[PDB]
Amino acid sequence: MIILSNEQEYVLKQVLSGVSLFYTGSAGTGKSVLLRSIIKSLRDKYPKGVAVTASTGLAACNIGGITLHSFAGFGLGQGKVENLIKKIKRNKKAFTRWRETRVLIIDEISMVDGHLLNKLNEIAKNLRRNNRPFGGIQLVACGDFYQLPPVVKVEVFFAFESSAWKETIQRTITLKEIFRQKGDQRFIDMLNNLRDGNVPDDTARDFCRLSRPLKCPEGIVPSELYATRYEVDMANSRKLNTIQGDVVVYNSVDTGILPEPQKTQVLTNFLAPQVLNLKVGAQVMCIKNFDDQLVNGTLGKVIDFVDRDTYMSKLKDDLMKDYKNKKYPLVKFLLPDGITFRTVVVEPEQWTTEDEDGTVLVSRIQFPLILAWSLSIHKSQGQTLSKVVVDMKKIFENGQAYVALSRAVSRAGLQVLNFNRSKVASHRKVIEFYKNLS
DNA sequence: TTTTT
Ligand SMILES: Nc1ncnc2c1ncn2[C@@H]1O[C@H](COP(=O)(O)OP(=O)(O)O)[C@@H](O)[C@H]1O
Ligand code: ALF
Ligand SMILES: [K+]
Ligand SMILES: [K+]
Ligand SMILES: [K+]
Ligand SMILES: [K+]
Ligand SMILES: [K+]
Ligand SMILES: [K+]
Ligand SMILES: [K+]
Ligand SMILES: [Mg+2]
Repeated sequence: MIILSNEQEYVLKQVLSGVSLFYTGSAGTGKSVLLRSIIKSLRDKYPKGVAVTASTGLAACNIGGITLHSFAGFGLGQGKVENLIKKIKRNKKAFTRWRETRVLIIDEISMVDGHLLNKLNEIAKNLRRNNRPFGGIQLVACGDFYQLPPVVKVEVFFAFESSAWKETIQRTITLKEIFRQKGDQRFIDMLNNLRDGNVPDDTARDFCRLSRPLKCPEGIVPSELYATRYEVDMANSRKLNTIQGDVVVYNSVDTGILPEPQKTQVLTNFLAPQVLNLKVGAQVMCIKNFDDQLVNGTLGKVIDFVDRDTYMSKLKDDLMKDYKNKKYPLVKFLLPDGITFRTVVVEPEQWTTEDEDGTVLVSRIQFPLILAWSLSIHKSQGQTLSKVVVDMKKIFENGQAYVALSRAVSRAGLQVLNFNRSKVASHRKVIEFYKNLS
């Protein structure tokens, strides 16, 4: 599909030489595309020893991986390293993975906290009896620190400040050619100006001119980016509430042996929704990796709701809980090829909080769907969007404007609402980082 | 005001 540039090939060459490194570049410079090639090559060599990870769930799906937290076995990794190590040792699946890992890839490194990275460093050494940096694991960090910083409640501790980073990262390589907006050089200039936070008048004016409504085909739906979840949930709601069709309500079956409030506080953070509201034609996103083609993050469109089964050791212990309501959603999913579709009948799935031995502590049964329509700027980081409307109203964080506006392929498929330079800012420590790279 | 099980 894609020929790697000579810059992309040079990075790949360094990674295959075993050097622990961080490679960076502006939004859309082909970092993740290269990363997928790195993965393929590194896995010919170490078939079971390449750990693919990203800071967020959606950015991990973009490279066929899992979150950094999920790879570790940390849960949230909040306590002290002495306790985190015991927890990981109880998870014999994660403990084995820590010892069999040869390369650790972390995409979207900007959102990885340096304190988390220092714990991962100490845990790597301990579990592997290896005093090398990261216990001998080759660290491959990939991302852009002008993009979103680690999420906080200076408290913000960037990854490049950690002692782990300084003793492990041996080389930094910068990709310079921007592919996502390559057709529009002015657009690239405007996006680049946002990086350091200083926005010239012409760039600011050129973004305000994008407030014009987008005109799209009948079936082309533009993605909506917002800073907060309230907006995302409201934007999904208003879109659903305009569709007629007597909205179908799917309540989740929530069980568990944990006491309260612990059980409620665990369920609150499940991606699967407690109440899934669906109409006909509602935009949706799959949140489970079913197939090699239909994976977590795949966008789709619901066409109908009926199945009385006619439309043609623990598993059983969990099938009893499946009352099967009466009706499954019929959803047509745009496959990861851009054009073709695949319609499938979406069955309910189970998400479990468990203990290392296998005893499920909390269970939620729900269809693996969320009304997609809208999306947080945080979760957009890493995505490419052909047609997108960005509402900068509640932007509160450094690099959030830059990430949001840089998701677009072109200005013709981008609408910007409530643009303001006050919303465009970068962290002092990020700017000094990139200026020291000389 | 966001993300991470
Ligand atoms: N070498 C290349 N040639 C052509 N297009 C590319 C190349 N590398 C990346 N792209 C395109 O650029 C877009 C963004 O690339 P991505 O890997 O998401 O960059 P980053 O991760 O740095 O944002 C993708 O749609 C991809 O198809
Ligand atoms: F740097 Al990106 F999508 F990962 F623009
Ligand atoms: K050893
Ligand atoms: K041009
Ligand atoms: K100016
Ligand atoms: K213009
Ligand atoms: K059900
Ligand atoms: K907003
Ligand atoms: K700001
Ligand atoms: Mg990327």
